[PDB]
Amino acid sequence: LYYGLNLLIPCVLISALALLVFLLPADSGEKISLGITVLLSLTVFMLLVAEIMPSTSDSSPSIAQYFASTMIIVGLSVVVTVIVLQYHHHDPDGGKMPKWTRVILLNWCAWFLRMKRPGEDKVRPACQHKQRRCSLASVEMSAVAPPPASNGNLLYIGFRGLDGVHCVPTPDSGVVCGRMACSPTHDEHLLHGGQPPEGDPDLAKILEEVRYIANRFRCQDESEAVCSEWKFAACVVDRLCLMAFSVFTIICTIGILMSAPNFV
Amino acid sequence: LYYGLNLLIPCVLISALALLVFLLPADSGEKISLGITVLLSLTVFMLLVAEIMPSTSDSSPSIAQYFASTMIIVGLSVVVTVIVLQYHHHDPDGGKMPKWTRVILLNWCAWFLRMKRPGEDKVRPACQHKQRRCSLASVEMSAVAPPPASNGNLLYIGFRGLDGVHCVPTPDSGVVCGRMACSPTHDEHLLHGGQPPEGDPDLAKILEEVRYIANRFRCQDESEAVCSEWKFAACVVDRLCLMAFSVFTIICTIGILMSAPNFV
Amino acid sequence: LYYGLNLLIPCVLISALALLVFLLPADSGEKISLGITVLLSLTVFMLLVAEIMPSTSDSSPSIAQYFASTMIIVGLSVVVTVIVLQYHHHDPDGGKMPKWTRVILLNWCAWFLRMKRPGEDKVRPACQHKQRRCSLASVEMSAVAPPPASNGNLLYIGFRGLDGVHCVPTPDSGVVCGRMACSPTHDEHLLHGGQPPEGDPDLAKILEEVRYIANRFRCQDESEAVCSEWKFAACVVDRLCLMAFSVFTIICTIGILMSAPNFV
Amino acid sequence: LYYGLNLLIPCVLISALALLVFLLPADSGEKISLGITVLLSLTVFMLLVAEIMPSTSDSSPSIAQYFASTMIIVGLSVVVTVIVLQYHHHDPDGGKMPKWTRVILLNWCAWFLRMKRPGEDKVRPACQHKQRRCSLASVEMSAVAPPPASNGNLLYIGFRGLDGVHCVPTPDSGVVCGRMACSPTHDEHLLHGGQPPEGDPDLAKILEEVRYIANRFRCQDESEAVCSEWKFAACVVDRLCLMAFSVFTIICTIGILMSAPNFV
Amino acid sequence: LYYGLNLLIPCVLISALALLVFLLPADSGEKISLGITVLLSLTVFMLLVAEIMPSTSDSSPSIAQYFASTMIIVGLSVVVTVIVLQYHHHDPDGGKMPKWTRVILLNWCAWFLRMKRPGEDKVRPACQHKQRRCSLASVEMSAVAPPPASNGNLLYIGFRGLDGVHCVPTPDSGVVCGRMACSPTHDEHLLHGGQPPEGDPDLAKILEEVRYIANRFRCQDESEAVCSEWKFAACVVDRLCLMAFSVFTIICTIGILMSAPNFV
Ligand SMILES: CC[C@H](C)[C@H]1O[C@]2(CC[C@@H]1C)C[C@@H]1C[C@@H](C/C=C(\C)[C@@H](O[C@H]3C[C@H](OC)[C@@H](O[C@H]4C[C@H](OC)[C@@H](O)[C@H](C)O4)[C@H](C)O3)[C@@H](C)/C=C/C=C3\CO[C@@H]4[C@H](O)C(C)=C[C@@H](C(=O)O1)[C@]34O)O2
Ligand SMILES: CC[C@H](C)[C@H]1O[C@]2(CC[C@@H]1C)C[C@@H]1C[C@@H](C/C=C(\C)[C@@H](O[C@H]3C[C@H](OC)[C@@H](O[C@H]4C[C@H](OC)[C@@H](O)[C@H](C)O4)[C@H](C)O3)[C@@H](C)/C=C/C=C3\CO[C@@H]4[C@H](O)C(C)=C[C@@H](C(=O)O1)[C@]34O)O2
Ligand SMILES: CC[C@H](C)[C@H]1O[C@]2(CC[C@@H]1C)C[C@@H]1C[C@@H](C/C=C(\C)[C@@H](O[C@H]3C[C@H](OC)[C@@H](O[C@H]4C[C@H](OC)[C@@H](O)[C@H](C)O4)[C@H](C)O3)[C@@H](C)/C=C/C=C3\CO[C@@H]4[C@H](O)C(C)=C[C@@H](C(=O)O1)[C@]34O)O2
Ligand SMILES: CC[C@H](C)[C@H]1O[C@]2(CC[C@@H]1C)C[C@@H]1C[C@@H](C/C=C(\C)[C@@H](O[C@H]3C[C@H](OC)[C@@H](O[C@H]4C[C@H](OC)[C@@H](O)[C@H](C)O4)[C@H](C)O3)[C@@H](C)/C=C/C=C3\CO[C@@H]4[C@H](O)C(C)=C[C@@H](C(=O)O1)[C@]34O)O2
Ligand SMILES: CC[C@H](C)[C@H]1O[C@]2(CC[C@@H]1C)C[C@@H]1C[C@@H](C/C=C(\C)[C@@H](O[C@H]3C[C@H](OC)[C@@H](O[C@H]4C[C@H](OC)[C@@H](O)[C@H](C)O4)[C@H](C)O3)[C@@H](C)/C=C/C=C3\CO[C@@H]4[C@H](O)C(C)=C[C@@H](C(=O)O1)[C@]34O)O2
Repeated sequence: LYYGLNLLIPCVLISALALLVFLLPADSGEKISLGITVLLSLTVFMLLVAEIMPSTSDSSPSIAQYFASTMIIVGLSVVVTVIVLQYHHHDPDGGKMPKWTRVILLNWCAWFLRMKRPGEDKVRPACQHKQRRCSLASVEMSAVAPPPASNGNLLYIGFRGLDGVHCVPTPDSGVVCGRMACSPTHDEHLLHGGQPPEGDPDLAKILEEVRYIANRFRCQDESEAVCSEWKFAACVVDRLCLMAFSVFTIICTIGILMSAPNFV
Repeated sequence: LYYGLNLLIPCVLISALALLVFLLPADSGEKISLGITVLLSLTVFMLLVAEIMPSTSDSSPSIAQYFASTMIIVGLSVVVTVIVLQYHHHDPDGGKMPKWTRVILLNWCAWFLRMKRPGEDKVRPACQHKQRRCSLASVEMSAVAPPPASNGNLLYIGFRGLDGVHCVPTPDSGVVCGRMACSPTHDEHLLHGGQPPEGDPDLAKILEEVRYIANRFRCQDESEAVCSEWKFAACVVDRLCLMAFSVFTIICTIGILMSAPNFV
Repeated sequence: LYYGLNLLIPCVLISALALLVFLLPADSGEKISLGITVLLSLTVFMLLVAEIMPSTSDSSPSIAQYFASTMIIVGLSVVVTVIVLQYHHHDPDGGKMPKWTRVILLNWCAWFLRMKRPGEDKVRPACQHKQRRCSLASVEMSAVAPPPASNGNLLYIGFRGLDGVHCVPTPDSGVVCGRMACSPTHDEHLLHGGQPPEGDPDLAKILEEVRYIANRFRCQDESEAVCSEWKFAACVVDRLCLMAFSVFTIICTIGILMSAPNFV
Repeated sequence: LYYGLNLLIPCVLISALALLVFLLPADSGEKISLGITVLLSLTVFMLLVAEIMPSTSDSSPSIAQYFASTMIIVGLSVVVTVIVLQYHHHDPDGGKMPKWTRVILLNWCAWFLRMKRPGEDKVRPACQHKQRRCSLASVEMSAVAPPPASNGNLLYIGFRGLDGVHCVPTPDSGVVCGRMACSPTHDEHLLHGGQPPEGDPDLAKILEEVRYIANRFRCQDESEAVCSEWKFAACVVDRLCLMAFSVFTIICTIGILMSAPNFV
Repeated sequence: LYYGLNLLIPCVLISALALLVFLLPADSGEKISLGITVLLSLTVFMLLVAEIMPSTSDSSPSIAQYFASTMIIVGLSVVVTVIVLQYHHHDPDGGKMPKWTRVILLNWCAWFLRMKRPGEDKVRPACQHKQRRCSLASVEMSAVAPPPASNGNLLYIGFRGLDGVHCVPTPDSGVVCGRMACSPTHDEHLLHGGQPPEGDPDLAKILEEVRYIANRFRCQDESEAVCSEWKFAACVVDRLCLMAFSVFTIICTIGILMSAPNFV
């Protein structure tokens, strides 16, 4: 098959090259460029088949259907990568502003490690002991702090006190002025050798400027987390479309091997 | 319709792909690249129709008119994205320097949440109570501070005092030297245990350098606001042209379905 | 005119699209990309006219002359944008190193607000009063400080003292040690309660490191001014060529409307 | 050989140009752009050979196979450069997340200076003296610190103490409170002239903010090391494929010079 | 000459456009993009000449030789710009790691101002006085500091002391403890009014963190010097190839004007 080895083989190769675009990180600035070349290569080989196809009036050759399916996968791949830029900015005038989908996306992003589907939800250790039970710590519906861990749960309790123990220690523990744990024990006359405890009020003003500089850097780290939160929502879309297009790509290959004996 | 399923179908798909360019944020550096490919793909199919069209002398086929309208939408899409770069820089030698349009653009940008048109101006809660009334706070024509809020109104009063209460507290409240609210009560002999209140004049000099570093970082945050202000003015242009070109795109599709029975 | 409404029309549109390149800021990194597409689109339509033109031996059709003029404007537009990168770097091994043209460019850049040509030099307020007179302040040929203003003249006197009043106050004003203006009045025994005026020599060392960090940030702001100075010299080149190419573009359009009745 | 000097010559030149892509650093953002042009040029020359090849039904000319090998080398070069972006991000949702290959890659990266293969493992100084012997310092399997050196071994012991001598000096050396080496010799009454050793508790708070700013900058240097660690793993892939494709390129060239006498 | 004014003219124009690539700074990120378009435009015109050239078996027209020289100049221009990226990173796994050429390149870079060739070495002031003589200061082969100047020689002596006078003042000048030049004159009892000279040991710890932050910024300035050092080595390559290709371009133009009367 001269036409089956120079025109059908590139059809699956072009679609297969688009699958790599769905396995790349959302932070890649050159990802959109790669997807453009895939669509460009399809048009180069599409013109050759146009001349072969007879110029009829209402009889559309079945070869055009195969190219349409391939173009949709390649065309949608570029659009999918373009949508990634919206998440990185989410501008009020344009982007993924509606939050009704962000909550759903966040749950899907956290399902990558433990998918709710039977593929991973059921294929995992299971027992009737306390390892799979529930308690007050696990159920945070009543404003219960999550179990401390190294994944970021400790930081949410300490750093993100939210007018809590970190900022305002409402519980009267009696440690600041009732214990010698690096603090005076109700010692109201603890002077700095006859001078006020603070050697210079100017130091407090310097701390405000220094703290603001440190606070601005802290916001930069938090800004990256916000960008990372949108980054995760951008990679799942590529992964979600990778599986959806995988079935379509397989179907197209099957159709070619199944329709050739009847037409070709 | 052999030519209708291979040449007319991409005509509306190419114009539809340009609509996504109008829904992207102005901060996307690769937005211009996406629009270039849309125009490039139109030229590939335009050459094929040229051979089909008879080489006449003064009889212009109606098919060329459709391509002109399609190219205008695609061509203007790239131009619109190019204009976005002007707002991000607004260089004195080139860009949107004239401010007579900036004021109008600012009002339009703020209308996204509450459009002045009947679509959103009239479709909203309305009552004759004080919720829809006016007072001194709402009317800021007489240099009246706006109602404090979390949207940035509090910062304009406190941080942006403009030689006001923050910088020069003209009102004689008698708190700095007439109250014990973290300040002496007319205590001119409040010495630091016999020493001057300031332990070292060098600390003040350090504060000036530290404050300048913090001030420079503050200007960077304000610079982003200026860029954000121009960013909003850039996204509205894309959104404004999206609706304008939507009607034209629909008209072109209607014309094809209405002119084919008479010509095709 | 089948070929006049399909081939001649894009000829002036392609040249008009290059005019937008000359109205963009010099800081746009994607400006060069836009100019490339303009030249690429001209080649697509150029090949079509090649077949139409008879393959003669020494008879060059007049249509080729129009394409040469159009390509020069489009070709020079890309080169002009390429030259912009040289100003942003001005590397010793390559760029606009010779300063004999920088001085002339600086004067031209400052003429944008008040052009020396009669278009703006003569069209402006004029009177015989002191508003248009000259004095010592205006004439800075004898090392006279310019009149203080908010455009940056005050900063050149204060911040850029250059071993002047800011750094070395040569005039014996008798204020530091002869007035109570935030300084001792010749009080050589003004001790810090029996201790040296400086509470710790280590604070001076910290100031040097803090000052260096602040000084480095100051140089970054000055570096932007140097880039801005080259940025202005880059935008004038685009603006200068915009007017020059505007006349050529008009001439080409006139020639087509004037040569067609004799040839076409 | 009219077709050998116009079509066969560029075949090896196109593949040779792809070798430079594998010799570029992984931090180059324009590396992917260079590889795109190489594939684009191959397609331009491939269309010319299509017309020459007779349009048979099932007799595929052997020239097609030669182009397939060249396309694989050029096609895979772009894919290899695309994979580099995955290492720079290694996002959890996409990239080189599995660490089972990272350990192997790290060993390969360190083999560049001293390859385990006989080419460099055997071609090097060898002796039976202590220079090639092993001891406790060389064998770090029992948590033995590596021999201090300037390659980064000293920093791993001092800076990266990991609750060791740098942080918690468990060994009772008796130097802090038992020696005059810039510390008191069990002097519990060493007061600051009657005042506490610390002149102001506010200084400790300032150090925490200053230390955090310095610590954040330290993490930036460590972040570059992590990026450099992935950078090394990205360059070896280019180098690893450079040798593999070199043999294939040589084979393709030999085939042309060996098959031409039988076919051409 | 119908083909001489339509096909030969762009041949020299395409090669001339590549000369601008060799006059651009090495820091231009879009320099590689410009060179790609030059090669792309050559292929458009190359295909047209292919049809004109008769399809012979072993008779290669001389027109192909002219295109080969043009393609080499244009092809090498892109490669030269690609090599620039290698110098900016010089990764151990890829780049200009061998230093045997860096020393030679450094000497060539410094020859731009005063070329060793007779063009500039001989065309310059020359006299037998001490201006062109040599002394100990000029000859630094015996670890002699170079004459201090504003070109960067003073900083190498003071800032880059290398355990010298800046760090360890070995010469016993007797100024720190033997002169009143801002230091005690052997005054071992110079206390801070009865207190230790240092008011707080915590200030020393703060200086270490502040110094590290300043030191890191100093390394960034030194990092740019390393990049600038590689930048100079990258611009000379472009300049070196500019002169080499200038002769070849002139030869190609001469050949066309010399071979046309015999062939054309
Ligand atoms: C695995 C294929 C994918 C697409 C891979 O292709 C690559 C790598 C990338 C993909 C992963 C590239 C590809 C070559 C393939 C490897 C294949 C071959 C070298 C040859 O074919 C094989 C398989 C083929 O049977 C599928 C088989 O025919 C038999 C069995 C069939 O019954 C199942 C039967 O009907 C048939 C009658 O007899 C055949 C004998 O032998 C070779 C024939 C294919 C060459 C294809 C290239 C030649 O010019 C083309 C052009 O330049 C283009 C644009 C892409 C090239 C390409 O795409 O080249 C190209 O189309 O690898
Ligand atoms: C919603 C359509 C848009 C264009 C979508 O297109 C895509 C996705 C993107 C758009 C959202 C891509 C498109 C396919 C379409 C889906 C359509 C089909 C698979 C087929 O058509 C449908 C609809 C069509 O009736 C509009 C209908 O005809 C009937 C009803 C008509 O009366 C209303 C009547 O007159 C007519 C006589 O009988 C038909 C039977 O069935 C299929 C025929 C279309 C194939 C088109 C592709 C084939 O090679 C082309 C080439 O490669 C190119 C450059 C783009 C491709 C494409 O553009 O492919 C391509 O042109 O989806
Ligand atoms: C204002 C024109 C500029 C170029 C603008 O063009 C755009 C916007 C961009 C520019 C600012 C794009 C352009 C359409 C125009 C608007 C014009 C029309 C829709 C029609 O034309 C008008 C004007 C024309 O008279 C100049 C007039 O003819 C009359 C008067 C003449 O005497 C002065 C006389 O001699 C003549 C015999 O009868 C005509 C009847 O009606 C429409 C007919 C033009 C179609 C455009 C062409 C179709 O495919 C061409 C090309 O393959 C491509 C890539 C794009 C098209 C285009 O270029 O589309 C294209 O070239 O707007
Ligand atoms: C200085 C030339 C360089 C290439 C410059 O070209 C540009 C600017 C860039 C370069 C610096 C661009 C160029 C135009 C030139 C300026 C030249 C003209 C407007 C005309 O030509 C002149 C010179 C020519 O004699 C060299 C002369 O012929 C005479 C003397 C010859 O004896 C020496 C003799 O043999 C001959 C028989 O009669 C001629 C009469 O008059 C104009 C006629 C040239 C048209 C240009 C061509 C038209 O489409 C071509 C190509 O498809 C394309 C893409 C661009 C065009 C171009 O290349 O346009 C193109 O190739 O400027
Ligand atoms: C080292 C070659 C590589 C490809 C280098 O090519 C470059 C530089 C880049 C590579 C490193 C580019 C190349 C030219 C070559 C230098 C070669 C020549 C100027 C000529 O050829 C040589 C070698 C050739 O023998 C291999 C030899 O034939 C002999 C010996 C053969 O027996 C071994 C025997 O069978 C045969 C019958 O008689 C020949 C006489 O003399 C010249 C003839 C080739 C020119 C080719 C160019 C001309 O238009 C072409 C077009 O534009 C294209 C797309 C690429 C060009 C190119 O590719 O140009 C081009 O195809 O250098």
